Amino acid sequence: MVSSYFKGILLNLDEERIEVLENKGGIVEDEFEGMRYLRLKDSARSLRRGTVVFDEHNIILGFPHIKRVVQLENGIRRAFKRKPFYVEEAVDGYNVRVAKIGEKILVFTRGGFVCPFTTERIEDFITLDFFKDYPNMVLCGEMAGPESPYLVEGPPYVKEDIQFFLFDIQEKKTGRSLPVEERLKLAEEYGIPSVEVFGLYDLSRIDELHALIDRLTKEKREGIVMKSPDMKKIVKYVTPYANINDIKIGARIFFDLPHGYFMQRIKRLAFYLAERKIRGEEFDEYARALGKVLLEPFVESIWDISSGDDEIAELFTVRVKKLETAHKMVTHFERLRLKIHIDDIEVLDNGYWRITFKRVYPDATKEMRELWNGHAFVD
Amino acid sequence: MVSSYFKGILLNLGLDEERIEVLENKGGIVEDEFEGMRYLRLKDSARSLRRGTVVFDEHNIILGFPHIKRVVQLENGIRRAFKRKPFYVEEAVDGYNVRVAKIGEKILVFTRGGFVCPFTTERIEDFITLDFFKDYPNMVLCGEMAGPESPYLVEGPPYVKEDIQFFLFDIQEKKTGRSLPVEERLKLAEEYGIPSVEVFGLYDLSRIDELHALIDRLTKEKREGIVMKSPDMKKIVKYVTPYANINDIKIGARIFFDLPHGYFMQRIKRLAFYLAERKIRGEEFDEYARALGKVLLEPFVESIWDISSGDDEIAELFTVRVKKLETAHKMVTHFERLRLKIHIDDIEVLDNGYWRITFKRVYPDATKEMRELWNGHAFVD
Ligand SMILES: [Mg+2]
Ligand SMILES: [Mg+2]
Ligand SMILES: [Mg+2]
Ligand SMILES: [Mg+2]
Ligand SMILES: [Mg+2]
Ligand SMILES: [Mg+2]
Ligand SMILES: [Mg+2]
Ligand code: NA
Repeated sequence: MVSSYFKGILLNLDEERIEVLENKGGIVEDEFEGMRYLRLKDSARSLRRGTVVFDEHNIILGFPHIKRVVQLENGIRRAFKRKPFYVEEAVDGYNVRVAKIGEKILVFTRGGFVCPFTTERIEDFITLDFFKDYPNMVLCGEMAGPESPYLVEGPPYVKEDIQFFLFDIQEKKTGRSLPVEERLKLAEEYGIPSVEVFGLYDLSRIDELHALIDRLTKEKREGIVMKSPDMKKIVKYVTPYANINDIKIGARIFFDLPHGYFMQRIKRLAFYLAERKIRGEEFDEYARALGKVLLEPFVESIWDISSGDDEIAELFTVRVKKLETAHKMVTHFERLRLKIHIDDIEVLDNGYWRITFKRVYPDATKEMRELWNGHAFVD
Repeated sequence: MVSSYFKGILLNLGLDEERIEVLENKGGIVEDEFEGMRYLRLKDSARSLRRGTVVFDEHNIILGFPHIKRVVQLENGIRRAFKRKPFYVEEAVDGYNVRVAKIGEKILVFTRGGFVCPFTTERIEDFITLDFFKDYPNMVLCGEMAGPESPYLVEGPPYVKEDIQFFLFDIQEKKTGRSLPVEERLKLAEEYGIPSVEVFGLYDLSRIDELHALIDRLTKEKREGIVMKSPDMKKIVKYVTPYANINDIKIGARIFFDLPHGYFMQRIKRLAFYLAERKIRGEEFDEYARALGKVLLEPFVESIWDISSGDDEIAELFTVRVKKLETAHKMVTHFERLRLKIHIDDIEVLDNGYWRITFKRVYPDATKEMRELWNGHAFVD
């Protein structure tokens, strides 16, 4: 199942813990272009989910999602008291870790898969000089834009294709984050595209941070991430737009979504309205918007499945340099248990191929259609 | 830890000792007692014997029965359940389920889980006459307790102006659980003066337009909806109004946390399917969108405002009427057994001699979650 070599590296840093992992599928061997690696599908003490192991040194730790606060002022007071913290952009994208492994630059998704799309086009997004000088470091960033393989939308100021946004630089094996100041100096030196840095703030400037959130909401942007200078304390606060747009997109599918998906966003909206003491007409605008994004996409999908045999679907586009990359993506999508096929192809004026993928949602379609056709259930 | 006497009754019903023992081990069957009478309660279902079944002796087995399945699409729900055959349409009443039976020389009232309800048992003779059990000791009256002064619900049907009322919806045989045909049940309710759910009439798929009109009237009257039953009571489905769904959200949003899994999602789904079936669009649709957002956010934001000031917990106040003060204290004890945090907040005597008890239920887990979030606690999704 798993080589004794990988099990051995795991011993460094129970043999039955390894074995239960091996048996349950918590650790699995994988391979990319001949390079074999171990992927941690489940977290094992210090080693988080998404950790990948190629050898003793090439260990790329997974890292978790950033904790959210739903109440900005008290969230800051709890996390930072009155000490300063950096405020950076939260970007609506998917997480990647970029590392040099052997002579190759590989890009890993959150779960620890080598992403064939982002890996092939990595030199379009970043320069490789960084890894010549820092081969033991991992660039952690968001891939975001309107032509994404994993998200239907993204930041509004990315007008085409997709872009990388650095938000952390971590050491291999330890996972240690560089202090903010050092990471920002490295990004400037090596021309690594970065999340926007809004500045250094503290609890006393909460009014300025509320004003920033209001601007970001109007600009249809995701929100902010707050970081101690030493990167040891990090919390995220997202805009009302992020929560409402999330519901709008998810309501098309509705069923078979993550547990609490809509609840979590309703809660973040309520706490924003409570904290900011929004009332009257402004409050009514938000209530109207929440009702529309829960119901309109959902009802439109019901009309879709009521009038034919086609499945609920999402269309998305990406750009690739080689057609073979599109077929490698289809294979990778299938491994992720996603039902995606190539729906359309065009060649761009710059020589890139624009691939239109279509993802269908068979389980949500089936549950929706059964309910439309009168299936009866208890709550 | 279940007696051999009770275990044997189950065996006599064909149940296996390995199932019985596995049930004993998980807690699927537990012994309970009311006023000295010991019985077995099925907290989990055992093959033929559903959850909430209670066993006092060989004859006094009162089967539990599940919630009635809902359809979210009325026309296709009818076609699937009944095809074009006729079915009775009765009111769904927003209340709590009870089973009323004669056990020995006592009339006992059971809630859905198989607990004897101290409140409803004490006041049963206010709601129904006991003549029925003199003639039919082997039958179980199944109904809803509903009204503005309920121990378990904060609201109820708008035409019940005070106190609480019983609404018969089924008559079942002991041990077998067999439901009497609709026509037989209605004849018995008339003969014995048993208060009943409203029967709107006999309908079929071809009359779908009249049923949509009925739902429209019931929504404007702030009523729960309809229950559709084959004459033989073997096929039963329920369809609730937009009001039932919107009001459920409004009430629940005050608490928000620690509610049943999918509570709000289930109701958003029922509104969407109603809007789709009825092809509501434009301004009419916007009115429902405005209403859904208001009932999700306004009660929730109001509770956040509440917990942001002071140390008081999210609470609901409700009243009941009792004949004896001792019944109120038995209710507090019973509420605690159910893991509910309820105390007596106020008491008054009515001009007719009843005691009106005001209970206060507090929600400590929902309060704590909401307060921690207000105070900046950080979590992943
Ligand atoms: Mg897109
Ligand atoms: Mg988003
Ligand atoms: Mg999102
Ligand atoms: Mg009440
Ligand atoms: Mg209800
Ligand atoms: Mg209700
Ligand atoms: Mg208060
Ligand atoms: Na269609």
